[PDB]
Amino acid sequence: KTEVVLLACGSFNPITNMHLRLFELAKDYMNGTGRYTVVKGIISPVGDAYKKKGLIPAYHRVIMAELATKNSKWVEVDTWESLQKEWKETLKVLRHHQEKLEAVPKVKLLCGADLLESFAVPNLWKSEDITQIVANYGLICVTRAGNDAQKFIYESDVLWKHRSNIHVVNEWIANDISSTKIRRALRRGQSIRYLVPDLVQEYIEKHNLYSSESEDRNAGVILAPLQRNTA
Amino acid sequence: KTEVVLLACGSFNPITNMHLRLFELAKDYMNGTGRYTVVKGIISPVGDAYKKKGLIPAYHRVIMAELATKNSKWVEVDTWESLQKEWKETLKVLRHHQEKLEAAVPKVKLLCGADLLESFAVPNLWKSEDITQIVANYGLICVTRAGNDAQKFIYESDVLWKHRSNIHVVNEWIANDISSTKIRRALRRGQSIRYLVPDLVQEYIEKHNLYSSESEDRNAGVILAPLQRNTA
Amino acid sequence: KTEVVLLACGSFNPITNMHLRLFELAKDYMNGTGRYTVVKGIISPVGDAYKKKGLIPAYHRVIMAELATKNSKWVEVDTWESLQKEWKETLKVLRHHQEKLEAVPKVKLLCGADLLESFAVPNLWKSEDITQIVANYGLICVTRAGNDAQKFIYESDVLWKHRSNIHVVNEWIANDISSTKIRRALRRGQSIRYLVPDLVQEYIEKHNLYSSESEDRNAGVILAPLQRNTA
Amino acid sequence: KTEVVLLACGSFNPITNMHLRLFELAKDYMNGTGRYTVVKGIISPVGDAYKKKGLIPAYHRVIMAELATKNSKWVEVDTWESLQKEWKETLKVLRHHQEKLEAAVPKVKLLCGADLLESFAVPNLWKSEDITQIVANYGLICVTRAGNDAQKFIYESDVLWKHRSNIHVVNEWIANDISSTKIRRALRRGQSIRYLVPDLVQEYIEKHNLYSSESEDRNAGVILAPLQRNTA
Amino acid sequence: KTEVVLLACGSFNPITNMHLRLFELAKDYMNGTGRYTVVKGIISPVGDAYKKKGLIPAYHRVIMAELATKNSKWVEVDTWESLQKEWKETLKVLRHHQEKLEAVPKVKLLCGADLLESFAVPNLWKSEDITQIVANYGLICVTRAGNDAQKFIYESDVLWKHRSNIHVVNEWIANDISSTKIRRALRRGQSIRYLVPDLVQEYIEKHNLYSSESEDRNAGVILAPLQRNTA
Amino acid sequence: KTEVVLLACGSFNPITNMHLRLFELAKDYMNGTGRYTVVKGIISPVGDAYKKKGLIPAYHRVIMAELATKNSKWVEVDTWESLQKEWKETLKVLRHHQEKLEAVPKVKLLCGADLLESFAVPNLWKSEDITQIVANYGLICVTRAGNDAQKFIYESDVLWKHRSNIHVVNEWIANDISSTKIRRALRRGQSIRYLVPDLVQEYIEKHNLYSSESEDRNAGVILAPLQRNTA
Ligand SMILES: NC(=O)c1ccc[n+]([C@@H]2O[C@H](COP(=O)([O-])OP(=O)(O)OC[C@H]3O[C@@H](n4cnc5c(N)ncnc54)[C@H](O)[C@@H]3O)[C@@H](O)[C@H]2O)c1
Ligand SMILES: NC(=O)c1ccc[n+]([C@@H]2O[C@H](COP(=O)([O-])OP(=O)(O)OC[C@H]3O[C@@H](n4cnc5c(N)ncnc54)[C@H](O)[C@@H]3O)[C@@H](O)[C@H]2O)c1
Ligand SMILES: NC(=O)c1ccc[n+]([C@@H]2O[C@H](COP(=O)([O-])OP(=O)(O)OC[C@H]3O[C@@H](n4cnc5c(N)ncnc54)[C@H](O)[C@@H]3O)[C@@H](O)[C@H]2O)c1
Ligand SMILES: NC(=O)c1ccc[n+]([C@@H]2O[C@H](COP(=O)([O-])OP(=O)(O)OC[C@H]3O[C@@H](n4cnc5c(N)ncnc54)[C@H](O)[C@@H]3O)[C@@H](O)[C@H]2O)c1
Ligand SMILES: NC(=O)c1ccc[n+]([C@@H]2O[C@H](COP(=O)([O-])OP(=O)(O)OC[C@H]3O[C@@H](n4cnc5c(N)ncnc54)[C@H](O)[C@@H]3O)[C@@H](O)[C@H]2O)c1
Ligand SMILES: NC(=O)c1ccc[n+]([C@@H]2O[C@H](COP(=O)([O-])OP(=O)(O)OC[C@H]3O[C@@H](n4cnc5c(N)ncnc54)[C@H](O)[C@@H]3O)[C@@H](O)[C@H]2O)c1
Ligand SMILES: [Xe]
Ligand SMILES: [Xe]
Ligand SMILES: [Xe]
Ligand SMILES: [Xe]
Ligand SMILES: [Xe]
Ligand SMILES: [Xe]
Ligand SMILES: [Xe]
Ligand SMILES: [Xe]
Ligand SMILES: [Xe]
Ligand SMILES: [Xe]
Ligand SMILES: [Xe]
Ligand SMILES: [Xe]
Ligand SMILES: [Xe]
Ligand SMILES: [Xe]
Ligand SMILES: [Xe]
Repeated sequence: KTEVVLLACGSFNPITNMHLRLFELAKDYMNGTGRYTVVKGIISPVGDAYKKKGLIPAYHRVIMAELATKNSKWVEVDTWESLQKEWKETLKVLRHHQEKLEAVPKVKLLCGADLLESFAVPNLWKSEDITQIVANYGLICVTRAGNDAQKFIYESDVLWKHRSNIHVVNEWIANDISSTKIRRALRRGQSIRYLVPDLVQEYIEKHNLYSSESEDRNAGVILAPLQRNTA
Repeated sequence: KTEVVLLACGSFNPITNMHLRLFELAKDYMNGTGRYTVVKGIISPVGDAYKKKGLIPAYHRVIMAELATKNSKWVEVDTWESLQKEWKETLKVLRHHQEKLEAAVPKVKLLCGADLLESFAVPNLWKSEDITQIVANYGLICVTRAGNDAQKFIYESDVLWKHRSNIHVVNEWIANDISSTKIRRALRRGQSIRYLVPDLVQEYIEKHNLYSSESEDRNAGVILAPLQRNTA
Repeated sequence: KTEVVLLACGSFNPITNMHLRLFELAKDYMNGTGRYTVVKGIISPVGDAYKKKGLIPAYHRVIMAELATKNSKWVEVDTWESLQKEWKETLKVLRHHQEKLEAVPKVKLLCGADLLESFAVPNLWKSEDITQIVANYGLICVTRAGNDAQKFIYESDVLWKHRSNIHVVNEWIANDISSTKIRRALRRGQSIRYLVPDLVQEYIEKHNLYSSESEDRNAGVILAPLQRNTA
Repeated sequence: KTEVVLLACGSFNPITNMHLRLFELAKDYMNGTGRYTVVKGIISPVGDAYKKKGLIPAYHRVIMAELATKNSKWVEVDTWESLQKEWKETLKVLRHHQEKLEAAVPKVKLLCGADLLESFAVPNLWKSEDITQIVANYGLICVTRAGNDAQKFIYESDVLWKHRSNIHVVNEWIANDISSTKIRRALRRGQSIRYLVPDLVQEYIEKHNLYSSESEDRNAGVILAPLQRNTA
Repeated sequence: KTEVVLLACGSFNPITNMHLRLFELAKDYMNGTGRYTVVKGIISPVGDAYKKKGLIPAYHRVIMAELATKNSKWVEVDTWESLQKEWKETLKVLRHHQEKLEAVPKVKLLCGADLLESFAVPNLWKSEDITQIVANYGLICVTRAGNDAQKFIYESDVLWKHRSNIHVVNEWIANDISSTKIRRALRRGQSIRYLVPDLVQEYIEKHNLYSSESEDRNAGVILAPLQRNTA
Repeated sequence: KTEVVLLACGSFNPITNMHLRLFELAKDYMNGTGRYTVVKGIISPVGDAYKKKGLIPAYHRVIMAELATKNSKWVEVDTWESLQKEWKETLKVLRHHQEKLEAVPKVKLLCGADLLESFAVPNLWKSEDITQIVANYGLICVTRAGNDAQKFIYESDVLWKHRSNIHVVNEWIANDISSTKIRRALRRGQSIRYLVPDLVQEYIEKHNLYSSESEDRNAGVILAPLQRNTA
């Protein structure tokens, strides 16, 4: 039994019952195989240097993530990436956490099908990064469209070559709570109770974090990866 | 502005984040129209006499229902229906809760999902005069991710179309079908249901080891009360 | 009860039973809610300055629309828009009619999901026009794809905000009869009997209205709204 | 070039613009093949003994069809079927018309939609030899918005496939689904059906209040003539 | 590395390129996992006592299967099952082959989604049988409807419990050369060249194997398993 | 009864069972109408000047095609195109074969829906060519998506006008053995047995024809037709 640490890189703008649900799913799955033992889950909010449209301050995303995991036994938040001045490629974030653990459980990227399929977006990922991520760390991709993910893997010689290191976990409970729809809801003043944890909902309301204004941040700006990989 | 009470009659076996979500959605919709003011939400678990397959004992359901709403300022649980000896037609439950409020009165509206609305078509499941009285004298607030289907269903029925002003279809754009069936199945397999139900409900289920192959077989082969009654 | 005037701006190239049907449905719906009284329907053909491809001359489209409503006891044609020298924004046509009335029924725009959704085409509609149209006048969107329309409304903050003034009318008897299909059938010599009013059909035949030639009109030209919100 | 007569057997309860289009489309298609010449169209309302649910008196349906075709240069109404005390099988109506033409003779083909074609699979509705003789000795011109389905249906039936040269599937690219059922529903609800049926038909219907809750109940609980007779 | 024998029970009425393809796919998948070595493939035609409608005599089906595998280096036909007088439960056919080997490679059932899904048909399979098959042997399900097969496994407690002994193999190159379609094609005189091995094709033509008559076989008769488990 | 010659122009990179099926289907269909007699089938591999990505040498494609039709009674391979130093438009290939016959059966282009639909790709086919192909020769289009091909025809005035020369043939036994998927399987060391003829699979295996390298042939080069028609 290989000891494993699930590392989820994402914006968590805001984290929702779905992001937490991701970790629960992956763990049951990996433990389920019998060849693994999930020892820890790490949430690592992206730094504001990412420049994603509508992205609020990493400070709030970390806090929410922390509040969301306050009662979680095995999942926690790591603020290293967010406190970085420069936007860090996910490969580097994976590396950092592997090297950290050697101061040995293997670190795997926890993600959804959107992330996996974004590999095809021109210039979004350095192709070597793709190879090294799946080759040297591996993905645990959770999804409600298991077949599209499986099809995407089958259509890429690189992903197919390292398929033993890419695990597609089916989500049979059609979870669709996206960050975007949560933000839309708040702007219109609708309830989001039961879509995010109580403390996260309470934290958000109290400070009216999301608004038309916030949704506008980085508007007109190129996504970090895109700028760096074209420049 | 009309004050209104949303009454959700269901099995809640078990209740999940989605049932709680149904109430939040319906209240936002109603208050948002500008002509209503939602004052209270009432969860009324069905009596064990319903005989639905896999239906665990009514008392546990009420508790999880109460646990899930312990921190709910406006939604509460009512045990009147579950305490009755014979299975209770939804129309009577609605009536009971309306008479009860008249003691300037708020109106009780049946809160439900599309499946319940559409079940009106199952032969011998609902007495036709009951449907008529429900939509005419109380009304339905139907939450669902299949809006056209609910609208179509209503459109295909003369009685529903006729009382269409008393039937409100509320769209759930943030789909999340956390159904009881899938929760029960996850539990039978020792999978986590954390974040699918409120923490206290999860824990309650844990401790009492509520769901299993055994519980799921309850009533196996027994005809559903309504069907049994309405056919006799 | 609020009196209302249904106004439909469009090309009507050519008007079909579908357009007339649109008015009947919107009227039934608005009078059905119990809180409106539809006192009139107005068809306003777009001027040739619109420059849409295949658009035949305005006078032909006005006459056909007039022939079509000759036997309507409540729907009529208004030629203001079509007589202006420069193409006119729909907000301007709505405003013209609302004022002409105040010389009071409320003018509401009658349209299909199509136009509703063109609100998203880059540079087709000025964002303030949309806000003013939905907030100050109103929209009655008649369509077969009700969920698509509802969804479109849900996905936009302005529309959602003024949703109380937007009405989606389900067309349960799915009819299509698009102008494009009618011109296509005419080019092929196929029968359009029962798809348009006999008088319109007879006129189309008398003047041999539609052909490959007519179809090339404004070929290459940039649609007025676009030329204007760009240029 | 083979001269053809398009015969449409149906309830026409009531006739709508869709039934008229049907003839237009089929005529264009047959003439467009370069191998046929459509000389006449025939609308044949079914007699009351068919016993279909909601079927109003035959005499009215006949009058509506005549009103509907008053301005048609080539489609006409035949009452033979409406005057039969015992419901007649479509194969018999086809034979009746062909024998009539015989009195260089045009061939009678059945004009219908996908619904009638696929109804061939309903248990007991059509005697198997009837299906065989109709497709082998007369022919079908099936108009539909679902061409692949109709082809699939044909492909899945040894008899249909065998005689596929006599079954013409005609694509309806301008979708039209003005069903009689949706027309009656509209009328019961006091909705406008203008532009969905010809003006004279709408006017006749409105003048005599032909469609209502009561008319819709006609023959409720009764078994459709073909089914009763083929199960006897 | 576990050695495995893929056993496929079926009617093979007639066998086709797709049944052969099934074995190739399963083999590539199982060997590809890096923890299996497929040492043999076994085609076990069903006996005539099965009474399935349209089912021609076993001797013709066995012979066609041998002609089909004459040129296979690893797939062969086993006639045991078909030589029995009473129709044999698939679990028994499996137990048989496993014991015959123990005279050790593990035998697994090779099948398509249909068979897997027919596990839900009332009275078709004894539930103890379903449990012993997946628990004691294994199922390699090859299919175009991967997610459906997966959903079906997810919806059954028995199958889910032993999911580790069940492998859904995706068939990215869609094939649907069903026997039913082959028979239908033969009845109408259509070519089946390139859908079945040339020798099978030649055999079918020489003995005029399929027709309306043959299709009538067992018409009205109750399929053996239903008869048994029911009476 | 008009005699007809089926001419399939294509890359055949490599030829598969599906291309062979195309001929069987088309022939059963045309002879089935009762008004045509299919006298011959011609497979015509494109020349290397076509420059399609992943196209291996013409000599090999021609050999695989010869190997595949060795035992065919009526389908042969014509090498004219493969020997052209300049890529030839399909209209010319049709004209080459038609005059050759006039040295009288009519040659018709056999193809699938992809090819037919490619008629709409900007600059791929000269409009006059499309016209002449369907006006003067004819297309027999075999496909799993008949309505899509029928709709494509209905939406084009030229195709519709000569619809009597375009025969859509339904493929009820769904088969999608694309060359792209065959090459994918080969690069991955997967079996392609029973998807292509035995001799073809053996020739491919013996020469390692398909690989990552072969797949890069012509990368970045513009397809002959596009280059020529844009120039
Ligand atoms: N290294 C690179 O080149 C590169 C390029 C682009 C992005 N990235 C990284 O990718 C991340 C982008 O994250 P994001 O903006 O989408 O974060 P997010 O907050 O939207 O989502 C976090 C994770 O949840 C998954 N997810 C979302 N909805 C889901 C659902 N319903 N079911 C299952 N999974 C679901 C997402 O696919 C993702 O893996 C960042 O960490 C970024 O740095 C890296
Ligand atoms: N009076 C009668 O004749 C009659 C006949 C049948 C049933 N009933 C009543 O109907 C109820 C049946 O309840 P049940 O067994 O389905 O309860 P349930 O616990 O499964 O569901 C509770 C409610 O949740 C809604 N819901 C579930 N998933 C949803 C989703 N994804 N989106 C939106 N809404 C969703 C359901 O429609 C229902 O209204 C009982 O109270 C019963 O007594 C009455
Ligand atoms: N003010 C602006 O910025 C702006 C920009 C673009 C367009 N416009 C206006 O929009 C109009 C464009 O009209 P068009 O060319 O599409 O007119 P049209 O003749 O094609 O159609 C007229 C109306 O019918 C509706 N319709 C058509 N088929 C329908 C169906 N099956 N169901 C329901 N509705 C259906 C259309 O959506 C539209 O509202 C013009 O008046 C133009 O000036 C205004
Ligand atoms: N001989 C027999 O055994 C047998 C058995 C059953 C029915 N029938 C005959 O079938 C007829 C039943 O007619 P009905 O009740 O359905 O009549 P109807 O008035 O509803 O329909 C008339 C025709 O319109 C076609 N149609 C409907 N919608 C269409 C659309 N959108 N596009 C194209 N075509 C469309 C229908 O398929 C039908 O052929 C009667 O003549 C009856 O006697 C005969
Ligand atoms: N033990 C029991 O209770 C029980 C009950 C019913 C059936 N059975 C057994 O099941 C078998 C039934 O076989 P059949 O008549 O369906 O066999 P078949 O000849 O049609 O097919 C043989 C195999 O091919 C698979 N297959 C067919 N087309 C496929 C495709 N396109 N993709 C992938 N796989 C495909 C089928 O699922 C099957 O496993 C018999 O051996 C029978 O005895 C056992
Ligand atoms: N004259 C011109 O302007 C012009 C322009 C482009 C292409 N072309 C010609 O078109 C051909 C292009 O061939 P290709 O590279 O696509 O050939 P290919 O080898 O991929 O396939 C050959 C044929 O098989 C058909 N086919 C493939 N999969 C099928 C399936 N599942 N079902 C049914 N049919 C199927 C294709 O549609 C095609 O007609 C060449 O001959 C080329 O010269 C001519
Ligand atoms: Xe999730
Ligand atoms: Xe609920
Ligand atoms: Xe919900
Ligand atoms: Xe309109
Ligand atoms: Xe319409
Ligand atoms: Xe007029
Ligand atoms: Xe918008
Ligand atoms: Xe029609
Ligand atoms: Xe009669
Ligand atoms: Xe049939
Ligand atoms: Xe297969
Ligand atoms: Xe198989
Ligand atoms: Xe094919
Ligand atoms: Xe060449
Ligand atoms: Xe085209």
